[PDB]
Amino acid sequence: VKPNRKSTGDNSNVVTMIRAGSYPKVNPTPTWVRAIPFEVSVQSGIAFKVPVGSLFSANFRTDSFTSVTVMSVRAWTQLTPPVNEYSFVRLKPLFKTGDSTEEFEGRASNINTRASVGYRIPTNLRQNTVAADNVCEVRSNCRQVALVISCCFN
Amino acid sequence: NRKSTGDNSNVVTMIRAGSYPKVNPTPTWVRAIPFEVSVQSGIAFKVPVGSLFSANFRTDSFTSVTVMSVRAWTQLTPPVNEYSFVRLKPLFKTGDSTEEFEGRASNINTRASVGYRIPTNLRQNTVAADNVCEVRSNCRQVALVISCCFN
Amino acid sequence: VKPNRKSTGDNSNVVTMIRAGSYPKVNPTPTWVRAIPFEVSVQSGIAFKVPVGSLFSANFRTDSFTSVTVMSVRAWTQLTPPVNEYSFVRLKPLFKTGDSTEEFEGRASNINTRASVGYRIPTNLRQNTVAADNVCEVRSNCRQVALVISCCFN
Amino acid sequence: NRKSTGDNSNVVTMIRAGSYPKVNPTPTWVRAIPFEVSVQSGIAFKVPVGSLFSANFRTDSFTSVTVMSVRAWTQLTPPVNEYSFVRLKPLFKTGDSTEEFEGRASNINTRASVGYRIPTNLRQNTVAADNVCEVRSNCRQVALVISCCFN
Amino acid sequence: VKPNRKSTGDNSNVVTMIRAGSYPKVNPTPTWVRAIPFEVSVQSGIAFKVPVGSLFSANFRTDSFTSVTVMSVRAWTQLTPPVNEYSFVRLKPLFKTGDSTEEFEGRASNINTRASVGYRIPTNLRQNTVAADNVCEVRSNCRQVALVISCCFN
Amino acid sequence: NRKSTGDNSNVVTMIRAGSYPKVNPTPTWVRAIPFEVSVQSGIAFKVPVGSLFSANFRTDSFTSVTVMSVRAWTQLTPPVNEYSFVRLKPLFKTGDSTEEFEGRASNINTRASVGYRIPTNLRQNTVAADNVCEVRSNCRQVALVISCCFN
Amino acid sequence: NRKSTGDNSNVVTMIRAGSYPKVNPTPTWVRAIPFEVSVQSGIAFKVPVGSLFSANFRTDSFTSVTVMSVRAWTQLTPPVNEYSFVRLKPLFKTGDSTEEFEGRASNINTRASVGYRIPTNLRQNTVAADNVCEVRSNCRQVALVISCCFN
Amino acid sequence: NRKSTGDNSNVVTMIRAGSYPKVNPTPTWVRAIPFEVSVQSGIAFKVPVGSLFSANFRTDSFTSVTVMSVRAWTQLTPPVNEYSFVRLKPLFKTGDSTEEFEGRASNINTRASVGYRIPTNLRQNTVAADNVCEVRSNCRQVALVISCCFN
Amino acid sequence: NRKSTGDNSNVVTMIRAGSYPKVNPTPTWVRAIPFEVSVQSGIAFKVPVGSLFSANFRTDSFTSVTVMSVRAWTQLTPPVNEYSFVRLKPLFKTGDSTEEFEGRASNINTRASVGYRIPTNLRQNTVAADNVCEVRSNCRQVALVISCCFN
Ligand SMILES: [Br-]
Ligand SMILES: [Br-]
Ligand SMILES: [Br-]
Ligand SMILES: [Br-]
Ligand SMILES: [Br-]
Ligand SMILES: [Br-]
Ligand SMILES: [Br-]
Ligand SMILES: [Br-]
Ligand SMILES: [Br-]
Ligand SMILES: [Br-]
Ligand SMILES: [Br-]
Ligand SMILES: [Br-]
Ligand SMILES: [Br-]
Ligand SMILES: [Br-]
Ligand SMILES: [Br-]
Ligand SMILES: [Br-]
Ligand SMILES: [Br-]
Ligand SMILES: [Br-]
Ligand SMILES: [Br-]
Ligand SMILES: [Br-]
Ligand SMILES: [Br-]
Ligand SMILES: [Br-]
Ligand SMILES: [Br-]
Ligand SMILES: [Br-]
Ligand SMILES: [Br-]
Ligand SMILES: [Br-]
Ligand SMILES: [Br-]
Ligand SMILES: [Br-]
Ligand SMILES: [Br-]
Ligand SMILES: [Br-]
Ligand SMILES: [Br-]
Ligand SMILES: [Br-]
Ligand SMILES: [Br-]
Ligand SMILES: [Br-]
Ligand SMILES: [Br-]
Ligand SMILES: [Br-]
Ligand SMILES: [Br-]
Ligand SMILES: [Br-]
Ligand SMILES: [Br-]
Ligand SMILES: [Br-]
Ligand SMILES: [Br-]
Ligand SMILES: [Br-]
Ligand SMILES: [Br-]
Ligand SMILES: [Br-]
Ligand SMILES: [Br-]
Ligand SMILES: [Br-]
Ligand SMILES: [Br-]
Ligand SMILES: [Br-]
Ligand SMILES: [Br-]
Ligand SMILES: [Br-]
Ligand SMILES: [Br-]
Ligand SMILES: [Br-]
Ligand SMILES: [Br-]
Ligand SMILES: [Br-]
Ligand SMILES: [Br-]
Ligand SMILES: [Br-]
Ligand SMILES: [Br-]
Ligand SMILES: [Br-]
Ligand SMILES: [Br-]
Ligand SMILES: [Br-]
Ligand SMILES: [Br-]
Ligand SMILES: [Br-]
Ligand SMILES: [Br-]
Ligand SMILES: [Br-]
Ligand SMILES: [Br-]
Ligand SMILES: [Br-]
Ligand SMILES: [Br-]
Ligand SMILES: [Br-]
Ligand SMILES: [Br-]
Ligand SMILES: [Br-]
Ligand SMILES: [Br-]
Ligand SMILES: [Br-]
Ligand SMILES: [Br-]
Ligand SMILES: [Br-]
Ligand SMILES: [Br-]
Ligand SMILES: [Br-]
Ligand SMILES: [Br-]
Ligand SMILES: [Br-]
Ligand SMILES: [Br-]
Ligand SMILES: [Br-]
Ligand SMILES: [Br-]
Ligand SMILES: [Br-]
Ligand SMILES: [Br-]
Ligand SMILES: [Br-]
Ligand SMILES: [Br-]
Ligand SMILES: [Br-]
Ligand SMILES: [Br-]
Ligand SMILES: [Br-]
Ligand SMILES: [Br-]
Ligand SMILES: [Br-]
Ligand SMILES: [Br-]
Ligand SMILES: [Br-]
Ligand SMILES: [Br-]
Ligand SMILES: [Br-]
Ligand SMILES: [Br-]
Ligand SMILES: [Br-]
Ligand SMILES: [Br-]
Ligand SMILES: [Br-]
Ligand SMILES: [Br-]
Ligand SMILES: [Br-]
Ligand SMILES: [Br-]
Ligand SMILES: [Br-]
Ligand SMILES: [Br-]
Ligand SMILES: [Ca+2]
Ligand SMILES: [Ca+2]
Ligand SMILES: [Ca+2]
Ligand SMILES: [Mg+2]
Ligand SMILES: [Mg+2]
Ligand SMILES: [Mg+2]
Ligand SMILES: [Mg+2]
Ligand SMILES: [Mg+2]
Ligand SMILES: [Mg+2]
Ligand SMILES: [Mg+2]
Ligand SMILES: [Mg+2]
Ligand SMILES: [Mg+2]
Repeated sequence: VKPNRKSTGDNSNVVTMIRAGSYPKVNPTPTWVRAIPFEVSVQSGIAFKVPVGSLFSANFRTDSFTSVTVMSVRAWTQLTPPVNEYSFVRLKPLFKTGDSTEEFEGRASNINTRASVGYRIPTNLRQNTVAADNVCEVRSNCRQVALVISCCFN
Repeated sequence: NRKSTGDNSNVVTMIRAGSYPKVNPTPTWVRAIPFEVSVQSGIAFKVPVGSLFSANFRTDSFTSVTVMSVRAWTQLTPPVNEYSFVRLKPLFKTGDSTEEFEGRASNINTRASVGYRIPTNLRQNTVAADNVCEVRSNCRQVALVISCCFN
Repeated sequence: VKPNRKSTGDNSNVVTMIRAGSYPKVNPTPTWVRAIPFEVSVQSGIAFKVPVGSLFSANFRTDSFTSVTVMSVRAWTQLTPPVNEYSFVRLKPLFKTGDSTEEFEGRASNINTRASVGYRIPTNLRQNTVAADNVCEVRSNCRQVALVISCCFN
Repeated sequence: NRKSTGDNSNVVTMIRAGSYPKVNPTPTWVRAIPFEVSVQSGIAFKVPVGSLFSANFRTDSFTSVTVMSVRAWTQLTPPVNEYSFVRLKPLFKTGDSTEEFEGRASNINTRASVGYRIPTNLRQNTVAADNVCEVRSNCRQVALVISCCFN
Repeated sequence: VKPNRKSTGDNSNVVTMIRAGSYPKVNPTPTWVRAIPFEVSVQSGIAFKVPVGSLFSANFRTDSFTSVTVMSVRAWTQLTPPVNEYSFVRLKPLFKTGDSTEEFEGRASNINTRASVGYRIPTNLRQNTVAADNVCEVRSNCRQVALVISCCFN
Repeated sequence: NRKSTGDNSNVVTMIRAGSYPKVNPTPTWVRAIPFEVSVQSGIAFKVPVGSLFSANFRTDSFTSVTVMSVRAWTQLTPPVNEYSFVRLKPLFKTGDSTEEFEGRASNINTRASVGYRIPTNLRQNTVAADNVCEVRSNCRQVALVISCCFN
Repeated sequence: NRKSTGDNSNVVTMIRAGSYPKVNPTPTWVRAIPFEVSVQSGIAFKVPVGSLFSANFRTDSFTSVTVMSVRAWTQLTPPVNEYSFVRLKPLFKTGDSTEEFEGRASNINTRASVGYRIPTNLRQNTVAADNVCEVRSNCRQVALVISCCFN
Repeated sequence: NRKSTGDNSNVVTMIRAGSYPKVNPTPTWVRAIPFEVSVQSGIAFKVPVGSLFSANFRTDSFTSVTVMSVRAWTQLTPPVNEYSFVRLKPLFKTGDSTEEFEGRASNINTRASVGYRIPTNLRQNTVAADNVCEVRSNCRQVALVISCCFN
Repeated sequence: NRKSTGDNSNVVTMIRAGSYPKVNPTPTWVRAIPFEVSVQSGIAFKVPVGSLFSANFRTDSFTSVTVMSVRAWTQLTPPVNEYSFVRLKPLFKTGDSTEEFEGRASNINTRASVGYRIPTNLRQNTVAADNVCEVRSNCRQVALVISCCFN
């Protein structure tokens, strides 16, 4: 059928016609895979529950989502540790179907450096969580902790 | 930087994370936005870029977007005894176009469809006040699907 | 051991003996993978929640099941659209662990034709749902919508 | 007609469905039904096809079934000093059979087992009023497993 | 760098130095994959609900876990059947998201032998369960039933 | 003995189990236990095996453990103007060792690290009353990671 | 080209027969005949060949038979404390044998079995009046399976 | 070496031009010109070539044109009960043709289309006064697409 | 054939020794000896070889030693504002050297390190009274590691 006509082709500098056909399947409000960096405050000796509602905010463009499937969690000490000590952080995953008892701990080897640790959620436990829910318990000698949660907004 | 999929893992597994990586809380996003614009008979309508920024598309947190290509479809029936048709005239801040990319329907009961691509060199940002393209048609509304890149 | 005896062999027209052994593991009430076509009524501008209890009925032979793992959902406009308009349908999946916000929309390109759309549930979200639960919200300019839900009865 | 498995998808994904397919709300079903029938000493019992239709097997919504093959096992101990045994005589509407497929136990503490296949040419439907096969045995009950096709 | 020094090498009979580096990521309370054999009592004609709390006990070393992801379930008749009968056992899986209706039955071919049966949980249904929850309903002519549950403690 | 993974199964599936297998309700367990021990200046401390048995490590149900290898790290800052250091002296019931596996830090702001392996021939059990190794250091505490096998 | 059978017909076709063939309304027939015989403790029982001519076996229309092999199993439990056993002494019209082919059960609850082949050169017909073999055993009944040629 | 364009520049470079070339401010141009023409029922309409010279097409600066091919579609619905149809009779200054290249729609709601190629040896210029072809049809309007060479 | 060791023994075996060999109760020994030496600011310290003969190193039974290489690290923090540094001037009984092999830390919190090899032809014994090298540095203490041959 005289193969192709159109205008120019590939390496071009002008508008070119698109020979559309049938109206396609669309979606104005799709899903989105994201890594949300945010900080949380932590006292000494007390485990802070990281709420899922912190992922939902306009500071991440996600204030339009009402549910999230968490995949992995990573956390860095945000501040310096007490005098003479090396930073440290722990993570206990929490699941609406059953809270786990792990304390995935990572320590720093230099006092001036951040302590880092993180955990992966298996596929059979990636389920939606709402703002009211909590993702995990954080502990640390440091007063603030920076997280980077890899999750799927839908 | 040690993550896997397809694995047989049915429990949590520790990730040996190290240095705080480079992050971004407001990343960009390539989208194919759908929305409809009403039109009149024989009168052109300037589609304002400001319809791509809205909470109905999760984009009310953006102010500037790089349009890439437009595709238009008629949304309502055409006048009596007429076949549907729609025309697209690109519009750019640096100098409007005089093209009228027209597509007609070969069955009155069908939508008319057309689109145009914006070459790489003309892919600059546009804000809400700017325009995208003129849309003529004999059909009282028109449905668009604009592939773009929010930033 | 004189290989095989029996009667005839393969291309046969008479009863043939079966040299059974130990009573096997059985199951009088097994699982079943199905695609259940049913219609639902839809008003204009109002999202109708498709109840899971509609899959459970004797019209599908499934009135003997009390739970179902939904996999995918597909929907067609069952009636004609308003005057001058083209049919359209939307689907917002619902999950007991967290309702999603997608509006998977599919439109027709001919007024006389059905509009079609559908979505797939990932593996990590295939979990049982009971009659009381709902699968998704349907919207459309058409008054009835025909669905075909692929699911696993157990 | 675009569905996958094993995928790394952890969110819903749109399916580009088109024409309303061919459907069936009451499809067929191949089954291996288990049930037990009591028996007497030296007296044959005509297993009625109507035991395969019941809500205990999810089949009370069927009326006709294509039997394919029968397999029998004794369900209770045999008389004292005896070894278990069971006989199967096929029964068809078009003309009963005189076979007596017999299987015996070589250990008194074991079940006797036997079965028969129905060739393709004799695989017609049967309703509740019809019979399947005569079952003789010295054991007070008998357990069956009938591979069939409900329709 | 003069490749390796150390002491002896591989086939050795004395302590050897380990040239450690940075403090690693640790975990004092990890997960554990286990197969927990325990018995349950069963009446005649009555289905007994196997509680998840039976997996949590110091007799399995697991009295330190508060959640469990069940994978598969296997069960053997623990005692002899009534007079003149052959042992038998059934299993109906139970899920907090929706109880199933299967009756996976396995029978013995010798009266003096155990009847055995079991079922596998798909990946999409491996979710945590707490002590309060139940795994499945057991039936049998025998008064006791021995199970061996393959599960993942976390 | 018929179990699979990676399968497309989304419903329960029957397992054809047979004979009651060999079981064990209290199996063994290889572990890498972490804990910290305080230390003084110039004085050695005998790490008691009894710190590996505790509910904080899920091991309070064990009484005997086969140590395999020790690795030590300083847990607090060193004295002023000093670099961190730690020494490990293996201890065995059959005859203590006189080695002093020492590791120092090349940056005052860094931990000192060292470890030792126990050869196969010296891998016997140890109970709570036994000792593991002497730990010297200029740092007020020390953090250990003992690979072992509980039984 | 199809699913089942496929091209076959599926309706009748004509056969172009020729000359009238050779026929036989009363052919031979090779069988495995099952039947039991009572046995006294410490007495040998002469099995009659006329037990092979019976309508139970569809063979009441035969008067002769060519015996190939004799297999025997114990049919009832043995005396207390005793394991089952059975012996077979072959008998021929041309000269009786003296072998006592015996077999014993290793489990009191199991059948004792044995059998013997008759060689080609001893395979002649035997009428109802004849005897095939002598049976000795501690169980009262003994089941037999005889592969033979009815003619 | 990069992502988009890569090595290019990205800023201007100098061209080392030479002698002043041959130029043409007013070149030729090959086009596909779209336009409609009203048609009466049962009357043939002579299409004027001067419909190809218009600013709507950027061609008001041309006075001649070399026509290659003529394609026609029906633009309005047909009378009731009737299927659309259109006929094209070519016209040439050297001798008018007599072919009525016709086309019919198979669906009343669809356009009837047809067209004809003009061979090389009949491809001469045609001024506005000339005619290209006669159009007959049952629909009142008929849209045309003409591939031609403006010069 | 097994898991660990496997075939070995696992119990003692006999050795079929022969003539009485050549023995040496007091062999040589190659070592890396660690020890520190105090250093004054702006003064060179003569390291005595008699620091290599000590029971801390199991070498109190030696009287001579053949030095191969000398490596040095700073043991205490440098003055304020200053980066660590250390210099090594070799010394030999046949003629002292004049090289000041120096090394500097690039980070104030890090050790300054340097070392020098002694070539074969200068590797003779050295008694306790002798000196191995002169040390200069801004830190007060300086740790040494010397690869040498005790004999
Ligand atoms: Br271009
Ligand atoms: Br398109
Ligand atoms: Br599409
Ligand atoms: Br989508
Ligand atoms: Br991100
Ligand atoms: Br990241
Ligand atoms: Br605090
Ligand atoms: Br703490
Ligand atoms: Br702080
Ligand atoms: Br919580
Ligand atoms: Br603290
Ligand atoms: Br790696
Ligand atoms: Br696992
Ligand atoms: Br990382
Ligand atoms: Br990075
Ligand atoms: Br990344
Ligand atoms: Br980014
Ligand atoms: Br994107
Ligand atoms: Br999109
Ligand atoms: Br609107
Ligand atoms: Br118009
Ligand atoms: Br607007
Ligand atoms: Br610009
Ligand atoms: Br046959
Ligand atoms: Br079988
Ligand atoms: Br089986
Ligand atoms: Br099953
Ligand atoms: Br279906
Ligand atoms: Br389907
Ligand atoms: Br309505
Ligand atoms: Br609406
Ligand atoms: Br309607
Ligand atoms: Br809901
Ligand atoms: Br509406
Ligand atoms: Br495809
Ligand atoms: Br995903
Ligand atoms: Br489809
Ligand atoms: Br289809
Ligand atoms: Br299908
Ligand atoms: Br079907
Ligand atoms: Br089936
Ligand atoms: Br079945
Ligand atoms: Br019954
Ligand atoms: Br009987
Ligand atoms: Br009955
Ligand atoms: Br029939
Ligand atoms: Br060694
Ligand atoms: Br290490
Ligand atoms: Br690590
Ligand atoms: Br771990
Ligand atoms: Br285990
Ligand atoms: Br096991
Ligand atoms: Br009871
Ligand atoms: Br029961
Ligand atoms: Br009992
Ligand atoms: Br999964
Ligand atoms: Br329950
Ligand atoms: Br019972
Ligand atoms: Br296998
Ligand atoms: Br499945
Ligand atoms: Br098993
Ligand atoms: Br085993
Ligand atoms: Br195992
Ligand atoms: Br074990
Ligand atoms: Br282990
Ligand atoms: Br561990
Ligand atoms: Br402590
Ligand atoms: Br010290
Ligand atoms: Br202690
Ligand atoms: Br020992
Ligand atoms: Br023929
Ligand atoms: Br013939
Ligand atoms: Br014959
Ligand atoms: Br034959
Ligand atoms: Br036979
Ligand atoms: Br007797
Ligand atoms: Br006797
Ligand atoms: Br006797
Ligand atoms: Br007789
Ligand atoms: Br004789
Ligand atoms: Br012969
Ligand atoms: Br150039
Ligand atoms: Br030039
Ligand atoms: Br030119
Ligand atoms: Br051109
Ligand atoms: Br053109
Ligand atoms: Br007219
Ligand atoms: Br007309
Ligand atoms: Br006409
Ligand atoms: Br004109
Ligand atoms: Br003319
Ligand atoms: Br020409
Ligand atoms: Br030797
Ligand atoms: Br020797
Ligand atoms: Br020597
Ligand atoms: Br040596
Ligand atoms: Br050494
Ligand atoms: Br000084
Ligand atoms: Br100084
Ligand atoms: Br100096
Ligand atoms: Br000295
Ligand atoms: Br000298
Ligand atoms: Br030399
Ligand atoms: Ca938003
Ligand atoms: Ca039913
Ligand atoms: Ca414990
Ligand atoms: Mg570090
Ligand atoms: Mg339209
Ligand atoms: Mg369409
Ligand atoms: Mg029986
Ligand atoms: Mg058995
Ligand atoms: Mg330290
Ligand atoms: Mg017997
Ligand atoms: Mg027309
Ligand atoms: Mg220094």
